[PDB]
Amino acid sequence: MNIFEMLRIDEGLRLKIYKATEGYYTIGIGHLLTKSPSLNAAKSELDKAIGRNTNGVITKDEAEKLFNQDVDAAVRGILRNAKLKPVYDSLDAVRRAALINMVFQMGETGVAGFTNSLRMLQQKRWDEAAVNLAKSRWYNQTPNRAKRVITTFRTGTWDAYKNL
Ligand SMILES: [Cl-]
Ligand SMILES: [Cl-]
Repeated sequence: MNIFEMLRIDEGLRLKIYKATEGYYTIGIGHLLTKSPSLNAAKSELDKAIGRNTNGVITKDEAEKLFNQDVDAAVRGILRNAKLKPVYDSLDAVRRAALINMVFQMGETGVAGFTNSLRMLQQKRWDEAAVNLAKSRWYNQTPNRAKRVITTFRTGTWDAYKNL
C-alpha cells in the first residue's frame, strides 16, 4: 500500500464533474474544481486545469495526471508549512501517509489548525491523538473515511485499508 492507492480508495475515481460531499464541484480523484455554485465556473476551471475544451468530461489518464500533481502539491505544502513539517518529519512512513491524506482532503491550512492533535502525534501519543482527532467536524461529516485515517495514525499499519 502507498499514498496513491490509499487516496485512490478514499476519493474514488469520477470522469465527470460531480458534487463532492460538501456540494462542491469536483472531478477525477478528489480534484476540487471550485467552491462556487456555478457549473460554468467549474467547467471553466476544468478546461483551464486540463488545457482543453472538456465539456465536463475527462479521461482516465487526465484524472491521474491531476492526481499526481495534487499529491505532489500536498507533500510540498506540508514541507513548507512551519507547523506541519516538524510533525511530518517525526513520523514513520505509514503515518506520514495519513498526514498527507488529511492535507489532500482539507488543505494545509485546515490541518495546521488541529493544533492539539499535531502535538500529540509529535509526541507519539497515538491513542490520545486518535481520540482528539475524532472531535472534529471532519470526523462527523465523513466518519468512515476519518476512521480509516485515524486508525492509520493509531496503529501505524495499513490494516484499515487492506480489504478495500
Ligand atoms: Cl490545477
Ligand atoms: Cl466517510
